[PDB]
Amino acid sequence: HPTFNKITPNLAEFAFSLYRQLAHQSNSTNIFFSPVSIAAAFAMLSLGAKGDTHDEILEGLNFNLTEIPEAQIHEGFQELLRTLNQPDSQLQLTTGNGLFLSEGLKLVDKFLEDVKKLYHSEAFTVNFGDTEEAKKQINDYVEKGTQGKIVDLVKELDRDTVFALVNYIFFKGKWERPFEVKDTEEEDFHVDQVTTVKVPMMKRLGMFNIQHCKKLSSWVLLMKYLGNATAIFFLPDEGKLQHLENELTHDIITKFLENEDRRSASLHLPKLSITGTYDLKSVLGQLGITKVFSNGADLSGVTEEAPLKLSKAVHKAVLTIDEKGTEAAGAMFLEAIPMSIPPEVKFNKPFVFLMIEQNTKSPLFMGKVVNPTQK
Repeated sequence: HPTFNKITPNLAEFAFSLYRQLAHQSNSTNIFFSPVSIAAAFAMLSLGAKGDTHDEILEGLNFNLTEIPEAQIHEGFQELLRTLNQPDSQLQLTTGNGLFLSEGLKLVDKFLEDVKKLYHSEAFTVNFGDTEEAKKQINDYVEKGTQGKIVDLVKELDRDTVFALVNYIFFKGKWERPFEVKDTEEEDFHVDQVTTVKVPMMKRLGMFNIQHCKKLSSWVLLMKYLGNATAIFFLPDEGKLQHLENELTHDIITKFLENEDRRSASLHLPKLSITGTYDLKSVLGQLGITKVFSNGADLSGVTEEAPLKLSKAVHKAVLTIDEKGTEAAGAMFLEAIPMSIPPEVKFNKPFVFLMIEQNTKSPLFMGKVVNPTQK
């Protein structure tokens, strides 16, 4: 049952979609979005809205309902809900289709025995007359759930809001063959020639799967996590955005993410903890999930009474990786860390990255560190 197959390509190709719809509306905001809280909570709603509805939901979510059957796509995720959700080992995490309804409805207990069975989607009741104990329940649940990483996100609320959303997350990562928190010294990573920095870097000399392809033309780094996830790094040439950002494919990565070779040049690295909150109502329109949060439709194909609409969806993907580990260095690699081959990996210039999945090929977080004043 390679269930993930039907969704793994037709979703990774979705990553580049919303990446350049930020790297389209900006040259200022730091990117840390989860091609998961989006492509999921807006396809996991191929249950709680039917007809011409999820012909915007999982119609937009790359999958082509003529190429691949809907009802034969709902486990592709419960193997991204049980392959990448089953009580972890190292990776852990805490994303969650929190969900947020109004006290006043009736919904479908069976639609609920669809989204909850498979996507687990946690459902409950909450009056929106008084718009604070919905907060004393939402960003409370991105605190009650996120183990405290999206401890805000919600600042305002309306006195109606029924079919709202939640996808909190308490990531996890480290290195099996680690880093030295003691090579770590804050050094010059530089953004613009206006934002020339003095970033809190790190250091080491592994035998890194680092290439410098003509394809995308940059620094293609690879790192090994602690629980079957294979981080990726990248690092632009000299005026780079596009070519990569633009001519980047699934395949571009398939064959970087594939191999397992050697090297030995000097790794530089500014610190990771760049959080990044993104609301779906704001970009999913120009994208295409129009009438889904519209003034009215068949969102009452999850209830029937009081003509439901979509309140909103959000994702403050929190980063939880940087240098921790165990196999250490000890001594041999305590010099063998600033042991460049001739070059370096001076992460002194604004790059991108991503997180693939050894139990799939899932992009947990795509990005492009702009400048750590925003992290």
